[PDB]
Amino acid sequence: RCVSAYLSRPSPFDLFIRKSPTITCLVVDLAPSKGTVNLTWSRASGKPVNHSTRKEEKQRNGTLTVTSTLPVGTRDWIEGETYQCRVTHPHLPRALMRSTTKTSGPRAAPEVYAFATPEWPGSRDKRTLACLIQNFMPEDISVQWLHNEVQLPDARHSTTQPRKTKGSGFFVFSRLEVTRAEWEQKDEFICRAVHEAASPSQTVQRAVSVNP
Amino acid sequence: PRCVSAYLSRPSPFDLFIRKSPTITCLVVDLAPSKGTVNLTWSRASGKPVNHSTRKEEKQRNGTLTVTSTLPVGTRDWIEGETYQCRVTHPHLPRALMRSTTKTSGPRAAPEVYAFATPEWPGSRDKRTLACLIQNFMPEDISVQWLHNEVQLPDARHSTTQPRKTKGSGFFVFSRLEVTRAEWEQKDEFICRAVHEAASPSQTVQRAVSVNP
Ligand SMILES: *[C@@H]1O[C@H](CO)[C@@H](O[C@@H]2O[C@H](CO)[C@@H](O[C@@H]3O[C@H](CO[C@H]4O[C@H](CO)[C@@H](O)[C@H](O)[C@@H]4O)[C@@H](O)[C@H](O[C@H]4O[C@H](CO)[C@@H](O)[C@H](O)[C@@H]4O)[C@@H]3O)[C@H](O)[C@H]2NC(C)=O)[C@H](O)[C@H]1NC(C)=O
Ligand SMILES: *[C@@H]1O[C@H](CO)[C@@H](O[C@@H]2O[C@H](CO)[C@@H](O[C@@H]3O[C@H](CO[C@H]4O[C@H](CO)[C@@H](O)[C@H](O)[C@@H]4O)[C@@H](O)[C@H](O[C@H]4O[C@H](CO)[C@@H](O)[C@H](O)[C@@H]4O)[C@@H]3O)[C@H](O)[C@H]2NC(C)=O)[C@H](O)[C@H]1NC(C)=O
Repeated sequence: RCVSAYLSRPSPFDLFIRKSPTITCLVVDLAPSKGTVNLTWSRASGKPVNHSTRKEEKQRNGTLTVTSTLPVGTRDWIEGETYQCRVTHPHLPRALMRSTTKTSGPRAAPEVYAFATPEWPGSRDKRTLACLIQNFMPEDISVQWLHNEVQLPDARHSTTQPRKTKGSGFFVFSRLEVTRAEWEQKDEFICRAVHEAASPSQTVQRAVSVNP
Repeated sequence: PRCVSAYLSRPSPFDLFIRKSPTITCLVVDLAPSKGTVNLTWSRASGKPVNHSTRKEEKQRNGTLTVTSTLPVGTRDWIEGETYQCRVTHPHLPRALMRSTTKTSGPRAAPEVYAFATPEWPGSRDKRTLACLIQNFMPEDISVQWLHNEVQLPDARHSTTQPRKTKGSGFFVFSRLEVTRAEWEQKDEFICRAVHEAASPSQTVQRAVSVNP
C-alpha cells in the first residue's frame, strides 16, 4: 500500500466548450479512518482559489480514494497560471505536492478517422464504431460521440490514453458500441475531438455510418 | 513519495501457443540504485523445480532502478494450471514482495478482428495508418501482430492498447500501424493477426486490410 497523488489539467471540452474548466487532485491508496486528509489548493501567483469540491469513497479494495475538484478561470489557465495541490496528514511522512499549468511546446491539430465494424456473426443487432484521433499535440484532448448531432453520454464509449505516435504527436482510440435500434432510426454518428490546436473553435469531427 | 512495486505477467499467447516457449516476467519498479541488490526468487506452488531465469537491471532516465526476471515455463505445466510465484527480497522494504501467477480460468470467447486503413490525409500522403480492433475475447490475454506480404513485422512497428472491458463480458484492444507508400505500393497486403487461447483452431484469428482497397 502506497499513497499517491494525481493532478489533472482541465478537459479541453470543459475549457474551450463549456468554458468552465476544472482541475482535479486525486489521492489513492489511503487507509480509511486514519483521520482526514487535507487537500489544499494554491496558485503560484498567490491569487485566490475558488471553492473546491471534495469527494471521498471507500474502495472495494479497502482503499480510501479522495478527490478535490477546483474550478479555475478560463483566462487564468490559458494565460499560464500554475495550480498546486498540497496533501496533508499527521499520519503521513512528508506532505504531497502536485502542481499543474497549461502545457507548452508546439501545437498540432488532430486527425480524426471513424470506422464501423462490419456485421459479425452472433449479435448482428450490435455494431461497433471506432475512432482514431492522431497526430495532435499537446496530448490534452476530449473525445465525444454524437448520434443525430446530439452528444451521447460519456459512459457509452471508451477512449484510450494518449500514446506517442512514432513521430512527435499523439494518438487515441475511441470505441462506441451501438444498437440496431439506433443506427436504423438514423445511421448518423460523429466522433468529435476537442483540442487546443484545432481551428477554429477547437473542434474536429468525423462522421461514420454502419452502412456505406 | 516513491513506491517500490512489483508486477508478474502471464505468458504471451504468442509465446505460449505459437513459439511454444512461454515465459513469465516479474518486474520491479522504483528501486533506489546501489542500495545493494534485490533478490528475485521464483517458485512453483507444486514445489517442482523452476528453470534458470534471466535477470535484467536498468537505471532509468528518471533515477529509478528497474529490475526484471524472466522465467521460462513448461507449456504443459502452464496450460495445466501450475502457479508460479515471484518473491522480492529487499532492505528498503519492510515486507518482502510476493506476486503469483497462473493460467486464467473462466468463460472463453474468441476475438473479433477488424482492420482499417486511414484515407489519405493532407500533408504526408506518403504515409497511411492501419488500425485494428480486436474485441469480445475472453480472457484478456492476447497477442497482436501485423504482417505484410504474409511476413510478420517487427513488434516495434505497431502500438497495441491494453485490454479494456467491453460493455459486455469480453475485452477489446486497438492496434495502430503506420505504413509508408513504399510498402503498400510494392504490395497492398497487410494482416492484423491476433493470438488468443479461445481462437480455434490453432489460437489464431486474422484480418486483411489495404490502403485504398
Ligand atoms: C483500489 O481500487 C481503486 C480503483 O477501484 C484504485 O484506484 C486507482 O488507482 C490508480 C493508480 O493508483 C489510478 O491510476 C491513475 O489514474 C489517473 C486518472 O484516472 C483516470 O481518470 C482521469 C479523469 O478523472 C483521466 O484523466 C485519466 O485518463 C484516467 O482515465 C491517471 O492520470 C494516472 O496516470 C497514468 O498515466 C500517466 C501519464 O501521464 C502516468 O504518469 C501514470 O504513471 C499512469 O500511467 C493513473 O492511471 C486510478 O485513477 C484509480 N482509479 C480510479 C478510482 O479512478 C486503487 O489504486 C486501488 N488500490 C489498490 C491497492 O489496488
Ligand atoms: C521511471 O521510468 C520507468 C521506465 O519507463 C517507469 O517504469 C514503468 O512503470 C509502469 C508502472 O509502474 C510499468 O507498467 C507496467 O507494465 C507492465 C508490462 O508492460 C509491458 O508489457 C505489456 C504487456 O502486459 C504491454 O502491454 C505494455 O505496453 C508494455 O510493453 C504491465 O503488465 C503493467 O500493467 C498493469 O498495471 C498497470 C498499472 O499502471 C495497469 O494500468 C494495467 O491495467 C495493468 O493492471 C504495468 O502497466 C512499466 O512497465 C514501466 N516500464 C518499464 C518496463 O520499465 C516508471 O514508472 C518511472 N517512474 C515514474 C517517475 O513514474
